[PDB]
Amino acid sequence: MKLILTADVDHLGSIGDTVEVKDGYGRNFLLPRGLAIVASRGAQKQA
RNA sequence: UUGCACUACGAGUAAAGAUGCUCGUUACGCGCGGCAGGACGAAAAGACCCCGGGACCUUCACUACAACUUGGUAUUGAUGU
Repeated sequence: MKLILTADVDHLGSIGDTVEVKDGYGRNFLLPRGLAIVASRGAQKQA
């Protein structure tokens, strides 16, 4: 699943390349950091 | 407690231990005080024995489950050799 970063991280990468999260490592780590989104209407606001 | 009733004894007979059957013997009728041999005395659908049901108990019986433990996957992530 691709998603929409805010800061460059050694797993996720840039903002908008190809996201390969580990299934929980996002909402327990990333989404508290305010650096990642579970994509709902984000594949075009990313643009 | 109670099927009766005017409820003898013997030797027998009978479900094998007779107040009631048989053959005899012995007893006027009723009553009150005693004993307690019998009435398979009363009580208590024998406690024992055996059959049938149940009960609880045990366990190198049966099958379950609890509980204790084993891993599998979800919550469970990163970076690294």
